[PDB]
Order: sequence, then structure tokens, then C-alpha cells
Amino acid sequence: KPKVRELVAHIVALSQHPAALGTVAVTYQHIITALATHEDIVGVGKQWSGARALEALLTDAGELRGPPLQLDTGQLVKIAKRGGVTAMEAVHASRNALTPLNLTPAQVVAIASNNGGKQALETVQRLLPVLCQAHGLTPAQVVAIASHDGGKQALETMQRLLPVLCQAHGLPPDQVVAIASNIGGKQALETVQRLLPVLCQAHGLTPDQVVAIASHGGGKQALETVQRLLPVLCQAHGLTPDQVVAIASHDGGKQALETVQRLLPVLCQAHGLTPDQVVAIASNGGGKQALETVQRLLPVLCQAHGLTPDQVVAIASNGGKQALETVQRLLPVLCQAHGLTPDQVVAIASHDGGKQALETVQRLLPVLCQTHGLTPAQVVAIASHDGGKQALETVQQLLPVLCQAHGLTPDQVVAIASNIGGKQALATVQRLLPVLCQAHGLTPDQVVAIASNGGGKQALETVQRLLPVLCQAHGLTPDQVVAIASNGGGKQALETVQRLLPVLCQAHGLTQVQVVAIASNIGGKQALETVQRLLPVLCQAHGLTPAQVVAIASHDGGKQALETVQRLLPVLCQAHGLTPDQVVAIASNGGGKQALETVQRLLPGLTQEQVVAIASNNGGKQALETVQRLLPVLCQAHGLTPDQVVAIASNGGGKQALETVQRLLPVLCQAHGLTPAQVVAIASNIGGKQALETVQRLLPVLCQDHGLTLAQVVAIASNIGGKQALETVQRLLPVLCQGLTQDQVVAIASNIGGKQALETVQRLLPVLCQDHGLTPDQVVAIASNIGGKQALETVQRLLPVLCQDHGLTLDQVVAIASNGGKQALETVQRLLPVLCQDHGLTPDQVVAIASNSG
DNA sequence: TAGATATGCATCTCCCCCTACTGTACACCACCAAAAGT
DNA sequence: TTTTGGTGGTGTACAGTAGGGGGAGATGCATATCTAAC
Repeated sequence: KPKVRELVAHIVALSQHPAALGTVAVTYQHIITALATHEDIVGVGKQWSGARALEALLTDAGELRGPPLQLDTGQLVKIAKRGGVTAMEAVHASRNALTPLNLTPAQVVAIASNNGGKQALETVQRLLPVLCQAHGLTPAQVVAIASHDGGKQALETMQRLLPVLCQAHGLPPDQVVAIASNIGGKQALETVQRLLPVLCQAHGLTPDQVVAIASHGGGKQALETVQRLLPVLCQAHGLTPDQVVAIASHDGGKQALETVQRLLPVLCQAHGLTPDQVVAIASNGGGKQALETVQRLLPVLCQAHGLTPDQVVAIASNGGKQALETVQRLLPVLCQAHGLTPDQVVAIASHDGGKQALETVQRLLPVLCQTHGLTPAQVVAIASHDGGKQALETVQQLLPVLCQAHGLTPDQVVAIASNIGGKQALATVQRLLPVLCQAHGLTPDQVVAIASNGGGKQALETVQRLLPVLCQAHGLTPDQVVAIASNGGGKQALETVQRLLPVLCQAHGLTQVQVVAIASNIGGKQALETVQRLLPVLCQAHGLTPAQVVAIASHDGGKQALETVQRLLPVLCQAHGLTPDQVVAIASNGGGKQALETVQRLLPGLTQEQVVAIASNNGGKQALETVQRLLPVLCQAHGLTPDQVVAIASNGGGKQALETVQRLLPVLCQAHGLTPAQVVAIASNIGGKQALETVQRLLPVLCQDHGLTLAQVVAIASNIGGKQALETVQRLLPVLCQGLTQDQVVAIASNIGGKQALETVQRLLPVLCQDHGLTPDQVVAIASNIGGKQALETVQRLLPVLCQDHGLTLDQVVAIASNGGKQALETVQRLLPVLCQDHGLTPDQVVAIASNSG
């Protein structure tokens, strides 16, 4: 009865368990005496030495569940899976010798668990001391070379060749540890010596280039295909040195390069696919699998899902063969069944994970929506990061657990799942969460905000480990720490702070506050160290105090900025005459290095006050570049002058604003009457792209249904937050009038942050008509300042105290909530005592803050 | 040799961490001119 | 003179995009002796 398509003393289908066979160690019996899954034991009798490995396991496992054996379980299954009966024997033999002292079980399992099992093992107990002695290495690195198949060839050709490499090629030791700590270990070490110089003096390869071309599995194979194939491309494909080079610094480097020579031209010649891009799809784990797959799937994806070649490529880049493929398989099943768009889908498929998430999304989409109350969006946003499957999975297995073990909201948990690390971070969460509230004085939010950012696990950890300490003689009020552990270079920052806090005050008399504001950016370490060098250089020889260094140094990426000054600072005054104080300014917004450089390049109709300006925001680079691109094209619509476009661009969403004035200047002037002036007003603001667009898609509805005029809608849209302003105005207009008035709403909304102002009214609307009584209008009158959603909130929080505790009148408070709002409000409440208390004064002139009066 | 027995090497897929660049929204403040009380 | 408004500059978050690394596990074939049925 043939589960269909020299068995065996039962034909294969014996103890009906699964069909999950062979199973070819042609060797079989359960014989079970259980103690894990079927998937494991099967996964072990699948190997040379299967049975004998299952039985030996029995002698170490029974020799486990009585006395202190040093080990976990599936751990033991791992020793038997990859180590074989062989390694398993070398362990319940050598265990006490390792327990001395060797290593942790962490690192024993780690080196017994391969093919050189027993040898790798036996060897390490022979050469670990001689490695930490005569060469000073670590229980860490050594067991990191034995840890892969070949540890015996690995360690040995490490003791023979470590010298030749530095006695004639001088590669730092940590660099040979990076050449050996791999599968071809030996074959890397070997092919370095044989081929290290025969290129540099015939090709020009930075010695660190090939150290990192050999720091993978396939070393021998990468340089032999670099040296061999290098010209064909650099000839009639002409890639730079470092391009071919970096296509080669990965596992299975050879076939990346070989499929380039093979497929590079034939791709772009009849697939408009830049060389530069092909090179990108090559340069990744398994790239060949990409190029190969790509030639077959580019046109079918573009012609069945109408995908753009840049998306298919973007997916090819880091989702790989499995990701494109998985998107062929499931584009329809998804985009056209569970509410998805071929863009949210590509979004999911354009990360290493790839296949792995798309699938885990398919399955658990409703499971997490239907049940644990999420939306397709929030799920397709926990899915779009390298650790997709992982993060989604754990969200499912920890959401109500986190919601009940303490009380962490839902939206809040989605925020922790949605970056790389969702698992490790939600798992360092459940670990350390309480260990920091009753026992370490950090709140819930104060910590989810450590999870929620890029930092994750490594950053929550360095916090318990280093938050008590740091405040011993470094000071740093927690506020200061929780901020530091909240960026990407998290763990890196906190450490580097323990490091150079003193070398900064003990050298630059640079305050604390001054520094916690450097350890507080996505790229902490990169800056602390880079100011240590580049501080003395500047203030001394150029012109900056400490401030101007720290100011330049405090954005995600401090490093690049400083460096691009020391290099390019002078030149901008020695050729470009930008008053240095204007140059420490085109360089202290996040894209620093990049804006500096693009002034150097591009500066050469316009001025310096005017150019320092356009480049001074995050736009920086794409700011100017687009300016040149469009300044011409723009002064030719009914639009602009030179002044105008400049003002459009002196703001963060620059390039976005411009290309949205361009793509939409004459589109709604045929739907309304916008002089180009009005348009420029909507876009000479942060978030143009969103304010022009929304103005276009939402203009019809208001004017036609709600009657809102043009001017009204333009007063709305031309403040900062147009999109929010509008999309919140329309949403909530009807609801207010039915006793608010049309213009009262429009007014409250016609201020920056109108969206928020409108809301806090809709919300705290009754509380004031109902309690310490106030009329809709005095209220509207508070809510229409920029004070807004803030002066209102505080005004309820303080009606009690100022009228009762202090002695005030509802019409004086409104007249502050409506003049100086929030701060002026509290500050009054909290300054009245003083003046009356030192040497004679009265609460008569202290309200509102009457001019003078002395 | 055939093929166990035991170990070495290459390649491919996935999951994790750090750093740099870009873009949107809010809240305050302060300075200077129109617009009004008086 | 007071009362508003308008503009620009500053500080700060919050939100999105982009690629630099490494490292673990699986599978499949590649060797090196030794053992074993032929």
C-alpha cells in the first residue's frame, strides 16, 4: 500500500508515524524511549551515523536527567544532528575536562555541533591556551573558529600562517580571525598568501578589500574569480575596482560575479536596468539566484501585476529568488483577497526575510486582525522588516500576555514589533519590563520607547547593566539615559558615553547636558569619538567654540558632518566666502556632510544668504539638485520668480514641495482660482507635497458641500500641517456646527496645529460649558491661538486653582489662555506669590502681565 | 573497488544589529507692522 | 496708544527611507581512510 511517488524488518511504513522518510541511513528502528519532536530525531537518523547517534544520545541523556549534566535538550539533539555519534562520544567522555576550564555549554555545543565535531573539540582543548598565551586571543574568538566545520583545519592553518601574513603582509590579528572564522577557513588563509599580492601589483586592490573578500565561506573561490574574471567586466562592463570587489565579499561570491559576466549585458540591453542596479542585485547572499530568477520574472511581474522594474528590482535586491517567486505565487491571493495593494505587498517582499514573511502574513492576517484586534496596515507594517515571520509570530504569542502582565496597550505593541528585532525586543521586553519599574524607576512608556525604536534588546540590556552605574559619578538624570537608549546606535552610544564623558570635560570642559545631547542620535558612538579628534582642530585653527561643534554634532549622523567641515570648511571661505558661522549652519541638520558637499559642488543666479538658506534643512542636498533641475522649468509656468521657488525650497520637504508644485501648479487652477501666489503660499511651507496634494484631492468636497470658500480653504492649507488641518477639518466640520459656527471652526483650524486645536475642542467642549462655566465663544477664543489644544487643556487643569486657591476671575484666565496661553497661564499661577512677597507689589498689575508697570 | 565512516568546503536563505540620510507636524517666541479703542 | 495679525526663526518630536556589517542553519557535493561484501 504504496504511499506513492532498495525500503527494507518492516517495509518502511512500520510504526506509522510519518511519511517524513526517507530517512536513508537505511536505518530505522524505533525503538523509542522518547525523552522530542519527530522532526528532530528524524532529522538525526537522516545523517551518516544516525542510529548510533540516537543510542549514544541515550547514554548521555540518561547521563543527563539524573545528575548535573552541563546541557540543555534540543541542544543535545543539535549535538547529535550535526556532530554525529562521534562528537557525542567525545562529549560524555570529555565533559568534566571542559567543566579545566575551557568554555561555557554555550560554546561547547557550538563546536561539537558540526562535522569536525570530535576533532574540533579535542583540538581546542589542545590549542586554546597556546592561543590566549603566545598570541593573546580569547575563549570567545577561538571557539568562534572551531565553531564551524573545519575547526581542526581552521585552528591549525591559523597556528602555521598567522605569522607569514603579518611578517610579510601585515594584516592586524583581528583581521586573520575574520579570515579563519568561517567554513573554508583554511582555504581562505591559504588563498590569501597565494594570491594576496599577485593582484595588488597587477590590479590595485586595497589590502583590506581582499581581507574582506576572504571574510566569508568561499574565500578560495572569491579571489580566484576576482583575479581571473576581474577584467572582462572592468573592460567591457567597466565596473570600478570596489564594485566588482563588493559583489565578491559575500558567501557564494563566485557565482555572483560569474552571473554578472553572463547576465549583466543581456539584462539591461533588453531590460532597462542600470549597471549600478545589476551590481546591487548581485551583491547579496545568493545573488546568482537573483540574476537567474530575475531574467525569468521581470516581465511577467510587470505584465500581470503591472509592477515597476524598480520595485521588482528592489524586491530582487533583498528578498531574493524566494521573494520574487513567493510574490509570483501570492500576488493575487493577497492583494486581491485580504485588502492588500501590490505596494504594501512589495513593501513586505523587499527585505531578507522575503518569502518567510509574505507567507506568515497570508496565514496570520485575520488570526491577528479577527482576534487580537489589528488592521491589515499595522500587520503589513510589522511584516516589512528583515525579521518578519519572527516579529509577526511573537506579536501573536505575546500581545495579550504583555497587555495583561503589566499594561502595555495594543497600538503601542505594534510599535515595538515594527522594526528589525521585533522578537528580541519583545523578548527583552517581557524579561526586563518589571526589572525597571518597581526596581529601577523607569515607567512603562519610558521603556516601550526603548523597545519601539531601532535599539531593541541590546539597548534595554545595556540599560540595566549600565544605568545604575552611569549615575555613580557621571550624574545623568534618567531622563538623560532613557533618551540615549532610544536611537539606533543605542547600545553603542551608552557605552561610548561611559567611555568619553571624562575625555570631554577633562579636556573640553564640555557640560553633561551638552553631551547627553550627542549620545541621543541615530549614530551616537560615531560622533563622540569623531568630536574627540575634530574639536581641538576646529576651535583652535578655524573658528568654532565648543557649542558650534556640539551643535554641528548632534543629529543622526554627527560623524559625517564634523569630518566634512575639517575637510571642506576652509575652502568654503577660501574660495566660497560663506561666513564660517553660516557654514557651521549648512551642516547641523541630519543630512550634514551631504549638504556641505552639495554647496561646494553646486553653488555656481542666486546669493549666499539665499543659498546657505536652501541647504540648511534636511532637504539639503536634494534641495539644490532639484532647484537646478526645476528653477528653469518653473519660472515658465504662470508661477514663479527667482525669490519664490527659493522660499518654496528653504524648507524640509523641499524636493517634495517643488516637484509637487511642478506636477500640480496648473491642475486645480482649473478647479479653483489659485493665483500661483496662493499655491506658492501652500508650498513655501513644511510638508508642501502633502499640503498641495491634499488641497487638490479635498478642495471639491468642502466648497461644494460645506460651502467653505476658496480663501477659507487656502487659509487652512497654508499653515504647517495642511494635510492634517484639512483632513481633520472636513472630517469634523459637519459635527461642530450641529453650536459652533463655520468660520469659528475654520478660524481654530487656520492656525498652525489646527488639527490638534480642533480636536481638543470637540473633546473638552462640554467640560467648560458644564463645570466652572464658560461659553462656546470664550472657548473658541482660546482655541484659535497657536496656543490651541494646549492652552485649553491647561485652562481646565487650572480653572480650579487660580480662581479658588489664588483668587482670579474666569474672564482674566481666558484673557491669558487667549493671550499667552499655557506657559503664560501656569507661569502667572506660579509667579504671583513672588512679586507680592519680597518688597511690596500687587496682583493688579500682574494680570495679564500688564505693560510695565513699575 | 563499494561504500561506511568520518570530515572538509561552498552556497543559499534568513534573521539580527548599527549607522546615515530625508521628510512631516507642533509649539513657542520674539520682532514689526496694520488695525483699531480711546 | 492698545489689539491683533503676520513672518521667520528655533526647538523638538515623530515618521519614513537606505544600506553598512555579521552570524546561524541547511543542504548538497567533495574528500580522506578504513572496512567489508563482492
